[PDB]
Order: sequence, then structure tokens, then C-alpha cells
Amino acid sequence: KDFIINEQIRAREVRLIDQNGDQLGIKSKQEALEIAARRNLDLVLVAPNAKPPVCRIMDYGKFRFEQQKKEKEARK
RNA sequence: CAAGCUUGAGUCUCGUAGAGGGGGGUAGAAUUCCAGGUGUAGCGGUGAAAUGCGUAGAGAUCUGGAGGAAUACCGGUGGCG
Repeated sequence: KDFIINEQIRAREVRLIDQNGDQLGIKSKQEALEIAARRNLDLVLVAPNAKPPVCRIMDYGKFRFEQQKKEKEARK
């Protein structure tokens, strides 16, 4: 569920996937953070144990809200 | 029982203070909501949290509008009944 995002990420390099599924390739964490920032989105570590770790560009708050919404609705 | 008397009690005149009552108008602050601009990943809450809300862009900021409810300061062993 919970993913670490943005500056919480410690990986030197990550494989980057953008908000639409475009495979941006291997990028330094710094460049990945720049791309996320220019798009006003978050850099989310979706696959911490992949080699190299996989990050997805997305709105973390919107993603998390929808996930919690889904869980709650299906149980009431 | 009858006549009175004016101090009790009323009536008259002119003023005073008051959130006293009833009706009708109207005002500026705020909350919530609606519509937009800027902005971007959090907001919110607690002892700590989680539920909740936010990338269908929240919260924060600026703008316009709707609506209801109550009237900060004045304000006080102040006032009225």
C-alpha cells in the first residue's frame, strides 16, 4: 500500500515510468525528481526491490485517496 | 349607619434612563457550499493514531456568488421585566 516518494527515495538510479505508461528508461534520482516536478506530480517508488528500483510519476494523494475509497466502499 | 378628613391609593402635566414586549426593514465579520485564477502534494485529526479528504488538483492563497444562523468590540457584582 504505502509507498515512499520524492526525497524519501534513497536509490542512486531508478527505472522511470511516466504517468501515461511511457518507459523513460534508467535515470538518476535527481533527473527523475526534476521530471516529476516539471509535471507537478510525485515520484513514487512502486517497485523498491526491482533492479534498478522502479519509480512511477503520478499524483500520490489522488492515488492514495482512490485506494482508500475503494477499500471502504467495498466493505460497507 | 350617616356625614366627613388627606397622610394611604389613584388621576393629571412635563421630562429621564433602560437587552421590557410585538411587527417590519437593514448591516458587517465568520463558517459551509457553488463558480473561477495562482499553485502542487499533501490536508485533517490525536496523547499517539486511524477512519475521513486530495493529482476528477485538495489544503493554502486571491476573486465573484448563494444560503442559514448568531450578533465581536461597546460590556461592566451594568440595565429592564
